Amino acid sequence: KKKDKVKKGGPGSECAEWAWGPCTPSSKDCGVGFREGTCGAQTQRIRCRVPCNWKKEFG
Repeated sequence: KKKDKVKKGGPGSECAEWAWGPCTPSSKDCGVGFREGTCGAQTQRIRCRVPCNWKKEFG
């Protein structure tokens, strides 16, 4: 019962700038969505809400 839930599971905050890639709906397509990247000698993900832009504009 462990699908590597990368969504939520730990905070970890450091290097405001930090090469922070955009978020990603590890599960649905928005709801929860953590970005992911590197700062200096660390690296990891952090959640971020997502406006369900699966289509970025349905029409």
